[PDB]
Amino acid sequence: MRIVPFGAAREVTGSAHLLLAGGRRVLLDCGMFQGKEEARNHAPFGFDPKEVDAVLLTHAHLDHVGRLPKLFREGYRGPVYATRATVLLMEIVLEDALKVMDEPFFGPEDVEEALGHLRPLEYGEWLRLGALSLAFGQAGHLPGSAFVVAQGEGRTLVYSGDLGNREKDVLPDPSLPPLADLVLAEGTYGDRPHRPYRETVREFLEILEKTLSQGGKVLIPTFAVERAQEILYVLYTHGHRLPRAPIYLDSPMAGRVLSLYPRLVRYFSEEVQAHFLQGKNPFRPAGLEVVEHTEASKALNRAPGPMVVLAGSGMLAGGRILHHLKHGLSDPRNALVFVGYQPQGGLGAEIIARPPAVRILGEEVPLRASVHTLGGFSGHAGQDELLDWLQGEPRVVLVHGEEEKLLALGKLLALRGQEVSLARFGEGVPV
Ligand SMILES: [Zn+2]
Ligand SMILES: [Zn+2]
Repeated sequence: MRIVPFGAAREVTGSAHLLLAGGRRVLLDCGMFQGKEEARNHAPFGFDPKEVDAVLLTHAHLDHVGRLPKLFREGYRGPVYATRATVLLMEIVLEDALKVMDEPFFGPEDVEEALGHLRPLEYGEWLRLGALSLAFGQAGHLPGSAFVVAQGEGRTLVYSGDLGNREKDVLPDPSLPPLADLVLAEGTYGDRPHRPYRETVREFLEILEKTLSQGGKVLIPTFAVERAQEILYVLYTHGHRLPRAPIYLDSPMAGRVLSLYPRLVRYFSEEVQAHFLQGKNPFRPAGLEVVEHTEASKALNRAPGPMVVLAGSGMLAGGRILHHLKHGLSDPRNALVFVGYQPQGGLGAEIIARPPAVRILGEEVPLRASVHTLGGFSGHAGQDELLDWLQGEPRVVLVHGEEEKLLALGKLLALRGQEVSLARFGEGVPV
């Protein structure tokens, strides 16, 4: 068989990998490009959508799944397999991008068309494409996230998909992959491990007990998919020693995603499933609110008292979070907490640098609130974890991640006796 990198090549967005084997052609993920690499969603996949036999989707994030509708707009009518959890989130994931997105490739008819071909495939459930044999394995990066195990023609291939951070408590641990002739694996964080989870939560709680006791605000830029609810989970557990204060989840989609969590209980960790059994939703702490429109959202900019805000655009420069950042942040009683590493070159990194003042929404805002950064609350497996997962696997082709980082992981794998390479766009790899 041969697998062909059509997406996350020396870059993190665009995940799309074509598998040519068993006299068949199956697409592994079909996501969009993001940020600066936008526009390329307008270009075409170096392959023919109409010649695809079937597509398997690992998790529902926008990369990995954002171009799928484009694949249908361009002909494809075969099935698209994913787990229920991925199927359900995906509708929210797409519908949203369809709206927010400007000069949008693909459109509404495309989304239903694409959505109409989703067929449920669960962990350890084998799909057969004539001589081809595929199964999903537990990845623990999002509810319903999987890695692909592909067997056929005496060989076995494993595409990692995004691998989760096994220290956190919400999702279940990623499973080790089976011994395979070749592994297509992600390298987001191939250059470093994350700061231990326990210490991060322990610190999170200090920043909260402080800011809140002094009547301050705790702004938390976060992603609306798994990230926000996970904070909420941290806030429910532990919410017995934290000062009473409203918890505004100022993001409709984090809302929609959250609403969906109870239908997905089987997709979470044992700890989490235990709470659900005991008739409790651990993703709704003390006084959670979920704001719906901007009037209410801006009223928060002026309201005082102790408060905790979770707002859209995790990597800043985007959502309601900026208005929250504009007012407040100029006040020392507050505290900004990043629950994801910020990309350098973008605001945030610019804020971490502690410049006396920052530019937000065309204004010059005095930076006086305390700023804290908590990688550790990361959703991807870190270097040390990527290493253990890859363990004893000959041949590894690194995809999904900035060149330098991908390489850093590569170096270590290489120094260990593993054959390593960095997938190139279009250049298929064998087996
Ligand atoms: Zn992901
Ligand atoms: Zn990804």
